[PDB]
Amino acid sequence: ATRIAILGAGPSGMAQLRAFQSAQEKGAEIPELVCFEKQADWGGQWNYTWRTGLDENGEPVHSSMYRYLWSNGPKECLEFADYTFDEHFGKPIASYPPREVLWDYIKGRVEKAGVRKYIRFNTAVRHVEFNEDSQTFTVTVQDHTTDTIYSEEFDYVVCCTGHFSTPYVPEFEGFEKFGGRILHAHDFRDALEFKDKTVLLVGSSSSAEDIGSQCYKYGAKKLISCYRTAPMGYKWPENWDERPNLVRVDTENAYFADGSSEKVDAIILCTGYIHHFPFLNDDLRLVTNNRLWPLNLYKGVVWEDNPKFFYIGMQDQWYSFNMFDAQAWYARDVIMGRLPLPSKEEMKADSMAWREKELTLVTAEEMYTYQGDYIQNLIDMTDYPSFDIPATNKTFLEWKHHKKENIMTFRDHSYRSLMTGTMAPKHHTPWIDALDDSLEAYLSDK
Amino acid sequence: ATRIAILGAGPSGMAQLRAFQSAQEKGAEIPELVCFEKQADWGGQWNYTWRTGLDENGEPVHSSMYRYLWSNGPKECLEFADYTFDEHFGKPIASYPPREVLWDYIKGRVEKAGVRKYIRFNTAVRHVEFNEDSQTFTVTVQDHTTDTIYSEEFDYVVCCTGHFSTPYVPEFEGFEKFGGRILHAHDFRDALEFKDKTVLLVGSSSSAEDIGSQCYKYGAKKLISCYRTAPMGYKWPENWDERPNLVRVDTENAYFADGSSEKVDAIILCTGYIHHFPFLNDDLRLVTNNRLWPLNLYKGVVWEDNPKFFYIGMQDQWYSFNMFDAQAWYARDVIMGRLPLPSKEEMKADSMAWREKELTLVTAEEMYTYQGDYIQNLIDMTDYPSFDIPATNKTFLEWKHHKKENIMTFRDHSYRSLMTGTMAPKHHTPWIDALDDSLEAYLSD
Ligand SMILES: Cc1cc2nc3c(=O)[nH]c(=O)nc-3n(C[C@H](O)[C@H](O)[C@H](O)COP(=O)(O)OP(=O)(O)OC[C@H]3O[C@@H](n4cnc5c(N)ncnc54)[C@H](O)[C@@H]3O)c2cc1C
Ligand SMILES: Cc1cc2nc3c(=O)[nH]c(=O)nc-3n(C[C@H](O)[C@H](O)[C@H](O)COP(=O)(O)OP(=O)(O)OC[C@H]3O[C@@H](n4cnc5c(N)ncnc54)[C@H](O)[C@@H]3O)c2cc1C
Ligand SMILES: c1ccc2[nH]ccc2c1
Ligand SMILES: c1ccc2[nH]ccc2c1
Repeated sequence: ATRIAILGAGPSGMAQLRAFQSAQEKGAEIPELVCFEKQADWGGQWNYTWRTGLDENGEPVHSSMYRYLWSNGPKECLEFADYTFDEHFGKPIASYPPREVLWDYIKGRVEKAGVRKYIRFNTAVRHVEFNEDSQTFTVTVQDHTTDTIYSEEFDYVVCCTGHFSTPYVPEFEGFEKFGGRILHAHDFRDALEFKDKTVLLVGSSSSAEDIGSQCYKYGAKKLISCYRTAPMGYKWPENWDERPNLVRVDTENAYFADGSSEKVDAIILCTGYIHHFPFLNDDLRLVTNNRLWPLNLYKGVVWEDNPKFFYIGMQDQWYSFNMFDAQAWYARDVIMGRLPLPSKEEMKADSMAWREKELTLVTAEEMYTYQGDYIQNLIDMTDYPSFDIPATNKTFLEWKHHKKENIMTFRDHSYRSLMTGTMAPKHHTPWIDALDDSLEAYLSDK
Repeated sequence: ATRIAILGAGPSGMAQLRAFQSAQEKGAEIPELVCFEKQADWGGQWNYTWRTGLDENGEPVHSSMYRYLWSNGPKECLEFADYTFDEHFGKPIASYPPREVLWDYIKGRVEKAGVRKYIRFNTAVRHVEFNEDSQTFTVTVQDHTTDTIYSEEFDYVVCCTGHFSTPYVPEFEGFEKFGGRILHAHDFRDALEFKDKTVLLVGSSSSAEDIGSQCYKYGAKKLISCYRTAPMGYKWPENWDERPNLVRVDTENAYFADGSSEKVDAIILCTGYIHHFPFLNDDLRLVTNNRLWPLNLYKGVVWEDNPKFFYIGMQDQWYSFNMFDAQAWYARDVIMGRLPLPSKEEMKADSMAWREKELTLVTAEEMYTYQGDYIQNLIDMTDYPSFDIPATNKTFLEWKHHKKENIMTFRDHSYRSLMTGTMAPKHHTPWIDALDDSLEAYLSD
């Protein structure tokens, strides 16, 4: 024999391969593995590129990640269950490591497992089609090294292409006339471009705060945040304004709902992403807004309309890397026959339950607990090692309390590994002054 | 019973529709037409949007066009033989009109034609595939208005998706560490953004020349061109430099081959585009660098491996809009069976002859005169109205002399139309001071 196509080699696609290898390393017969990645290296979001818009082959630039990015939450909340920070580094480090430091930690585990062989890099997925007679999928790809398009036959397909890469970009009145830059969070790369400039941040996602925060750090003159969705109510610095939603812009001025206006040099639209799958027709294609429980996914992973097709990591992400492992392990066992699937209507009833519960959620605390609960459910069914989920939630809660205390100093705080119990030290340099992005400057004493 | 798929509603797609409508107006029965267009409106490149990268539906932003873009060549060189400037504006207008004015003009023709009803907008072509058993093409699209993906069958397909939209974006050493803006020409929109800024223009194409001019016109402090090809031999302003090829950048500075160094605010890569067709497999896919004569295109339009698949406007462009018409009218008459196709073996040899001629071309005048000759060959076969192609060539030569004279005032020149003989009036404002982009400003006094 059986062949499995794996779509993308970010954390999810890496988790999937790692799952099969781990089973194989325990003495199990695994199917043939082929993983298509469109970039030249693995990492998905984590593989930083200066590029924006379209890449060197004309494929949409995937990564939304920017210079000076640090761990969004505590590292202790993403720590792998089968690979620790103590293992990888040998020395206890601070709670929010920068992009390069985390990437290296993600690379350590995946290189150790030796799954790089299975990946065909620089190869973009064009189309995935199911053949009712064959009961197998056809996968058409464009290899950019030889500039040829070829297709192979597989028994199962696992889609790990993400859903934070194809921006939702709304239009406001008069954008046509605006004299400054307009970009989505997805295009944002470098805070230095906005040095001594006034930036308007539109929308209220997690990135809105952090992109805004990076701009403040690197010498922005003014930041203005506006959104219609419920105000977050933080402790913003002296030069950071919070306004009601945007109605209009003109050549150099932004207009808001209260009737007020201001001069702005650049507009950043932190307005989210869409679930986009150009390689799939409607029979296989997941359509959903970003949320904790999308429909048509049995156990959050199995495409109900075709059980031999799988999605990894398509849920909104409070948890990340631990969720993808739990999912990949489950999917793995489903492919292998270790876990039988229920009837279609039974899968749907199960899904309906998960949704009915998702609709009840109001607080931040209910939401991670719910995702915690989901991951727990997946882990109970496989040989994947369990981990302290309630304590991981508690750490999440503590991190959200620090954000509300002070939005500029939350990255200086420290947390305890739930893998080892070792308390992370305080970093040598406070966040606001730690201008050097690098791993080398992170792993040392200056 | 015969059904045609037209991919794209830029000038080419507009031309293709118009060519069929023109046959119908004459009395002929025409096949069923369906046009797919991923944008919300027609005009292709000429449809301006503030957006860059990906569009509202997450499709790649197609238009490479920027604010304050005016016609690159004489409008007389791009006039429709069947729909003149005199007929559309009802009056004489200058020779180098702003994008909006030209866009209003190309929409004019198709509005009059009434061909809008064949187009399905906000629809992106996903895949085109030919069926051996059926001898038909299966065309799969994504309708972004309905969020549905569907397919329909067509007997012929005409690809008009363009080839100046998917960027060739080379990387340079230090790009990852450079503290300023790096964009491709494809993303350039507003030259005001670069006011009082030092801008590096990398590469040598026709937009390099213009993009730099817009940045100069709108108040850049300094501009640097760097390229690998032969000297352009243009007289640039005092704040405009020429350097050899870029080698590396650091955080603030750019470095060149000769050992020179310069502080730059923004790097705009005017490095070109690739023929990119994600919706086709290798059986149908056109593979080629940007040139006047690509292979596997009989009469430059008929795809030699599958004669029922056509390509419009896929050559490099000296002539533009009336070349598309000529291709479109030819491709129309082939579809309707007015023009029979020779052996696959005989098609190859005709294409290799045009190709061997292509390789002997050195001068600019040899390059457009080649293309003039190619159009002449096309229009001789169809009822597309004859027009003075040698006199068009002479207008290109004039334009070229005007560029060589002063690169910053060539747009102030005037030309006789080769359709109506109308002498284009000198514009109310010289280009360098004509800061207002709009049609309304361009048409007033
Ligand atoms: C701005 C930002 C900041 C973030 N910060 C954090 C953080 O601090 N901590 C945390 O835990 N998580 C963070 N995340 C969440 C992030 O989604 C996960 O960390 C993780 O990257 C998700 O992995 P994934 O494999 O599911 O998708 P992705 O990381 O997006 O990777 C998907 C992969 O699929 C590939 N692909 C897509 N389309 C194709 C195609 N057609 N053909 C071939 N390959 C394709 C891509 O190249 C990519 O490698 C952040 C996300 C964003 C957008
Ligand atoms: C920056 C720039 C400036 C230029 N200036 C001039 C000038 O001054 N004078 C001149 O004569 N020429 C100019 N050109 C040349 C230009 O190629 C022509 O003017 C003309 O626009 C080409 O027409 P076209 O229809 O063949 O391609 P396009 O104008 O690019 O039209 C292609 C159409 O196909 C659509 N499309 C693409 N893919 C899909 C898909 N997947 N599904 C559905 N629809 C799709 C696009 O949305 C678009 O509408 C310029 C080109 C550029 C890039
Ligand atoms: C979207 C944007 C930023 C993010 N950080 C962590 C998850 C995530 C999702
Ligand atoms: C690419 C860029 C600019 C251009 N002007 C005329 C043709 C053309 C092609």
